Amino acid sequence: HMLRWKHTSSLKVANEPILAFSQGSPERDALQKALKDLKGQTEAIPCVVGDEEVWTSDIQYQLSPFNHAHKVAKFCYADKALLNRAIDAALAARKEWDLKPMADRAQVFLKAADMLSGPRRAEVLAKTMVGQGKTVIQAEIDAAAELIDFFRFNAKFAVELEGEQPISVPPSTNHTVYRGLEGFVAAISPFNFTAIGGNLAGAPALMGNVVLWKPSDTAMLASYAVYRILREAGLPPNIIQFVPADGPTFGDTVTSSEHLCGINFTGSVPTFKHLWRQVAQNLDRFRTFPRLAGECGGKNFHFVHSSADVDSVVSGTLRSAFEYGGQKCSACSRLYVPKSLWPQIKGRLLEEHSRIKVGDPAEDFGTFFSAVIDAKAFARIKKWLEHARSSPSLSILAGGQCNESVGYYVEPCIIESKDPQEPIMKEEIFGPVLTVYVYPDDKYRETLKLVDSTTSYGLTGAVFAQDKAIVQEATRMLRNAAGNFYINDKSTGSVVGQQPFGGARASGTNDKPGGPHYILRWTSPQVIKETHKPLGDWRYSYM
Amino acid sequence: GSHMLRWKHTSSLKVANEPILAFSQGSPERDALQKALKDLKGQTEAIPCVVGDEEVWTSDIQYQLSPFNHAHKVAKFCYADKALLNRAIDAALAARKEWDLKPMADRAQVFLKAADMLSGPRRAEVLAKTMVGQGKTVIQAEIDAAAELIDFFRFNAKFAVELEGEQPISVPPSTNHTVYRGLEGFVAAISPFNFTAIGGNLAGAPALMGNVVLWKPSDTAMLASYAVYRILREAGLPPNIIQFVPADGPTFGDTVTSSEHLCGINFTGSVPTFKHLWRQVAQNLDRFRTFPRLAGECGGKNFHFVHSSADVDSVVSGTLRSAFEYGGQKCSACSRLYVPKSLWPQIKGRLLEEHSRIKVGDPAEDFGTFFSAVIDAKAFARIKKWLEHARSSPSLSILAGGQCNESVGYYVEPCIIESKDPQEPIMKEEIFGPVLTVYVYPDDKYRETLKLVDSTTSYGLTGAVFAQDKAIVQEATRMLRNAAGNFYINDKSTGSVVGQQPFGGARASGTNDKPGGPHYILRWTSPQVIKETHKPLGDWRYSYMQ
Ligand code: PRO
Ligand code: PRO
Ligand code: PRO
Ligand code: PRO
Ligand code: PRO
Ligand code: PRO
Ligand code: PRO
Repeated sequence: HMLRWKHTSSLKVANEPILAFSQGSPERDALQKALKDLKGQTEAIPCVVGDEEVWTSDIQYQLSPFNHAHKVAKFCYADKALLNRAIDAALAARKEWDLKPMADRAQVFLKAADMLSGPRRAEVLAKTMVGQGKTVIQAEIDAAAELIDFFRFNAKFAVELEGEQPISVPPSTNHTVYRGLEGFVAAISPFNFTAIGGNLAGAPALMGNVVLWKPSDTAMLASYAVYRILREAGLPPNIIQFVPADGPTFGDTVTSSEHLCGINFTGSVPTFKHLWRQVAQNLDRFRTFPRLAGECGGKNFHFVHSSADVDSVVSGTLRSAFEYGGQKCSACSRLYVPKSLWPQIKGRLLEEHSRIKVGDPAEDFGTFFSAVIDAKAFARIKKWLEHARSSPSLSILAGGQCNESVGYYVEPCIIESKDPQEPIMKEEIFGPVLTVYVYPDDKYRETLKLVDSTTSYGLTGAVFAQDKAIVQEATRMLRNAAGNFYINDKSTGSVVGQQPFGGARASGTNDKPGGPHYILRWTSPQVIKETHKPLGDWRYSYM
Repeated sequence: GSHMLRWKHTSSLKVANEPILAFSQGSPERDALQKALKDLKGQTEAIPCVVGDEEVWTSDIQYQLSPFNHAHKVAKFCYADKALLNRAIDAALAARKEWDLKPMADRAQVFLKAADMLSGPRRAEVLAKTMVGQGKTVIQAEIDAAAELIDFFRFNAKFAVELEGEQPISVPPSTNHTVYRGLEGFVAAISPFNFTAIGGNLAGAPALMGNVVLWKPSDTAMLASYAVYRILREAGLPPNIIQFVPADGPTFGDTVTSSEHLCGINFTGSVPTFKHLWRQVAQNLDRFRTFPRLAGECGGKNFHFVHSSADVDSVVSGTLRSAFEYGGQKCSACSRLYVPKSLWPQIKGRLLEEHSRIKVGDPAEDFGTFFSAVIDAKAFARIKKWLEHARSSPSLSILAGGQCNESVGYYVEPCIIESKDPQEPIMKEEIFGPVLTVYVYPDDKYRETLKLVDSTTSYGLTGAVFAQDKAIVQEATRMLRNAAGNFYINDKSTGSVVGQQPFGGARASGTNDKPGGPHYILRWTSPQVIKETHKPLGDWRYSYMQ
C-alpha cells in the first residue's frame, strides 16, 4: 500500500436566511450605520498581486449611480506588464494550493461565508447599494444571500465530489484526484451582481485553480470588499489576483499567455465570442485546451394564459421587469397577454406603475428601484425609448422619462407592441423597459411558438396559468426557450441549490452555477491505479 | 396548490464489468470465435451509408484492407457527399425532439439490450471483425470490442439513469426539478481506428443523453464499426438518431461546422485535426444557434518511470505489454522507458531475452501471435521513417528489432531503442507503432529525471511509476501530477477499465472529459431547471419599504 486515501467526510449546509429589515431590527440598524460609513467616502482601491498593492497611472473612478458626483472608489487599470507579472506570481503559487486537501480550501470559503453572514453583512450590502445602485432587498439577496450560498454550497459540492470514486477490484486500488486546471483562469465579472464576481473567481479557486480576477469597473467597491474578506478568511497570496483592467487589454493579455487554462465570463455575447475567437487564433501556444464558460444574457418572457391569476401576473411582472432597473440577465422584457385579460392587466399595470418610487436607495427605503448603472447604460436605454417613440408598431403606455442631471435615472417604462417580432422584442436592453404583446385567445398555441422562435436567447421564462393541460403543453413547447423555466412565478430570483442558473441558445454555455455540476468545469481529474501484486508474464494463456 | 407538473420516481441500475473470457482450448468462446473468423475469410462486406433506415451509396467507393493480409478487402464502403451529410443532418434534427422527450430509462434500455447482444450472441462476430479488419489479436479484440464497449453501454446507462436522481432543493411555496435535456442541434462523432469500443461510445453516449448524431467511423475500422451500428439498431435505436456516415475527414468537418445546428463534436484522433475543427467552429461562431461543445481525446507520449526499488520482472512484463500490444497503436502505449543505472544490466538483459520470444504474425491463423501488422500503409511508412531515424541519429541505438516488411501485411517487428539524449525527438513525438525508447539515468539524478519525465513532451495522457519505496512513490506522484491523467503505480500504462480507471488526460492530450467515469455524460446534456410555485405571489412591494 504505497498510497493511502483518507476517508472523505460530508458537509451539511442550508441557504442563508433573507432578512426582512423591519423597523428596530438589528440588521436595519447595522445597514443604516454602514450606509452612513460610506457617505462622502472614496476608497482608493489598488490592484493586488500577491500581497502587493499596485498602482498604475491609469486612474479610474467608480461613481454612485444615483449621485454620480459621489466618486465611491478610485482605482486603476492593470497594464499588460502588470497582468503578466500577476500571471507569473499566480502560477508559482498554484501547485501548493492545488495539493491542499479539498476540505482545507473549502474552509476558506466557509469562513468567508460566515463573515459575510455576520460581521461583514452590512458592509457588503451598503457597498453594493451605494456603488451599484441597489435597494436594500436587492443588495441583501445578492451580496449577502447569493454570495454566501455560492460559498457554502460550492464548498459542499466540492467536498462531496471527492466521495465520487471508481470501483476497485483486487489486486488494485483506484482513486480519482480532482486536480485543478494546470495554468491560470481568467475571471471576468459583471456589474450587476456582487455575488457573480465572488463565484466566477471563487469557484475555480475552490477547485485548486489560480485566478486573475478582472472585476467590473462599476462594481469595484463591493468587489474589493469581497476580495478582502476572502484574504482575511485565509486565502493565500497569489491564488486570486485582483486586477481591474481595460476589457480589451485584459482579454488580449490573458489569451496571449501559453498558461491560460480557462475563462470564466459573464457579460455580452459579442465579448464572449471575441474571447472565444482569440483563444482559437492562439490555440497553438497554449499548453492545454482552455475551457471557456460564458453567461451571456437573455430576452426573457412572461407568457400569460387566460386562466392565469391576474394579481400574480401583475406583481411578478412588475418585479421581474423593474427590480434593479431591469438590469438582470433574467429580467422579464417581453410579456405576452391574451386579449381577454388585457383590460385587467393593462389597468393594473398602469395603476401600479404610477406608484413606483424611483429615487435614492440609501436615503429612501421606500424606493422600488434606483438609477441605472452608468452613462453608457443610460445612453443605450434612452436609444430604445427613442425607438419606441419612433416605431409605428410601438406605443409607450407609461413612463419613458429619464434624467441624468444628478443620477442615471430612468423611469420604469411599459410599451405595447403590435408586432410580436419588433426589434424591441428581440434585443436585450438591460433597463426598466417592458414590452407587451397582446395575442388573440384562440391563437395561444401559435403565440407559444412565437415565444420560442422570436429571439436568439434561451435564458429565463415564465408561464402563468391555472390549467394543468395548458401548463403541460407550454412546458413541452418551451423546453429550449428557457434554461430557468417558471410556472406561476417571476422569471428572476434564482436561488443557489434550488434553481441552478443558466441557459443555452445565445445565452451561453449553460454550466449551471448554483448547482452541483458547475465545479466540474474547473477540475481536470486524474485517476491513480495502484496494483499491489507483481505483474504476471507478458504472454497470455490462450497463446 | 395542486402540482400541475408531476415527476416520475427515479430508478437505479446495478451493473458490473463484463468478464474477460479466456479462449482456452475446449471453451465455447474459442469455438465461436474460430467460426466467426472463418465466416470472414475471403469475404468483402458492402457497407452503405445509413440515413434513417435508408441505405445510401455514393460514387466515392473506398475499401478497408486486412492489415496482416492487405490483399483481403474486408469491406467496400463509400464516403458520404456533402449533400448526403446535409440530408442526414436535416433528418436527424426532425427526429430529435421525440427522442429527447423519451424517458432516460427507455433510451438506456437500447444500450443495455445492445450490451447483452454483444456479450452473448454477437460477441464472436464483433471480435472477429475487429481482428480481421483492425489486425487485433484475440485478447486485444476481447478487451475492446466486447468488454470495453459492453462496459461503456452498461455503465453509461447506469450513470444516466441515476443522474436523473440529482435534483435541487425545494422550499415552500415551490417545487424545483432539473430536466436533463439533450443538446439542441446535432452532435458530430468522429472515431479512430484503434478501438472498436471508442466509436460505439463517441456516438452512443451523446445518443443516450437525448442527442442525435452523425457518426463518421474510421475507414480502417469500418467492418467492426458497422457491426456495432447494426446491433444498436436491432436493440431498438430509432431511425435518424445515429446516422452512419463514413466520409472524407476534411469534407465531414467542413460540412458539420457549416451547419447552424451543430451543438457538439465528440472527437478522438490527432491533435492537428482537433485543433482544425476547433478553429472551424470559431470561424463560424456567428451562425450557430448555440455555442458548440468540443470534446477531444488526442493521444500521448506515455512513460514508464522505474525507480531502483522496482520489481524487475513487473517492469519487464508490464513494459513489453504496454509498448507492444496491438503494435503500440494505443493512445496509452508506453513509448518512453526511464531506467536507473543500477537496474539497467538486469532490465536490459531481460528485455532483450523476452524480445526474442515475441511472435509477430497472423492473429486469425495463429493464436500464439503476440501482435500483428500495423493498421495501414500510412502508419507503416511513418514507423519506417522513425526506424531509419534511429539508425542515423548519433544519440540513438537500436537494441532489438528494427525490421519491417509490407509485402503481405504491414508488418513491423517490435523495436527497442536506447537514447543518450532524454530530449531526442523520438522521446517527444507520438509514433503509434511498436517502438520503445529507453533512457538510462544515474540513480542519484532520479529527482531531476522526474522533472524531465514531466517537461519533455507536450502530452499528459498515461504514465507509470515502478517502485516499492513509499516515500519515493509519494514524491513521484506529486511531481507527475499533471504528466498523466491516468497514472499507474506498479502497473502498465495501458488497459484502463470502464468504471475503474476513467480515461483521459490534459496538456496536448485533449479536453479530459473522462469517458469511463460518471461525469462524461454531463458534456452531452444542457440542463433546464423548472420551478413551479403553488401559492399566489402577493404584492410587488416589500415590508421594509413601508
Ligand atoms: O462503490 C464503490 O465501490 C466505489 C468506492 C466507493 C465509492 N464508489
Ligand atoms: O497545439 C498544441 O500542440 C497545444 C496543445 C493544446 C493546445 N496547444
Ligand atoms: O452599457 C455599458 O456598455 C456599460 C458596461 C457595463 C455597465 N454599462
Ligand atoms: O435569477 C436571477 O435573477 C439571477 C441572474 C443571474 C443569476 N441569477
Ligand atoms: O453569434 C451568435 O449570436 C450566436 C450565439 C451562439 C453562437 N452564435
Ligand atoms: O497514419 C495515418 O495517417 C493513418 C490514419 C489512421 C490510421 N493510419
Ligand atoms: O487505456 C487504454 O489502453 C485504452 C486506450 C483508449 C481508452 N483506453
